[PDB]
Amino acid sequence: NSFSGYLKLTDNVYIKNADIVEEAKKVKPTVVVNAANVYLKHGGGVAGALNKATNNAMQVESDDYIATNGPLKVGGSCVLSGHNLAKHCLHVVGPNVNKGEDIQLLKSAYENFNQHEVLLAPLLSAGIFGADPIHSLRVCVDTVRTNVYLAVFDKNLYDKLVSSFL
Repeated sequence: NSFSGYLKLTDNVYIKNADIVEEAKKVKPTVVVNAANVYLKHGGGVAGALNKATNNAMQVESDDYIATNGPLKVGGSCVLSGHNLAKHCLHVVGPNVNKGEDIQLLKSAYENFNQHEVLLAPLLSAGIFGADPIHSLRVCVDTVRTNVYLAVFDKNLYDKLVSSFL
């Protein structure tokens, strides 16, 4: 495929220091993963960046989804359009540690990835969701069996994830 410049961590997990928006625009993957919240309000972090790249179409679609179906559950997901970034967007809700949500639900969140053969994704529950990114990467590797291409924006965090990997 057209994923380029990734470091192989395991048989099926790959990582790159890259902006996931820029990577999606270049590769046009079948699935890009959004780091969503249960209301699909794409205000900040990865979600805010992906939605802005779609010129707010992701938010309009999401609002219709919530009006029809109600909120997601922490650990859950839904598949919506990828707009100009991808065929599909898999919106996955990891726990937000700043809200007291149970970190054990991060494993449930990553299990959603197993329904898709290839994904471009961020580290779930990192950044503004408050979890330790080294832990998130460990759960990813121990849970996901399909092909995942992880994009980590912060170069200092990228170097720490690679250098500390077991």
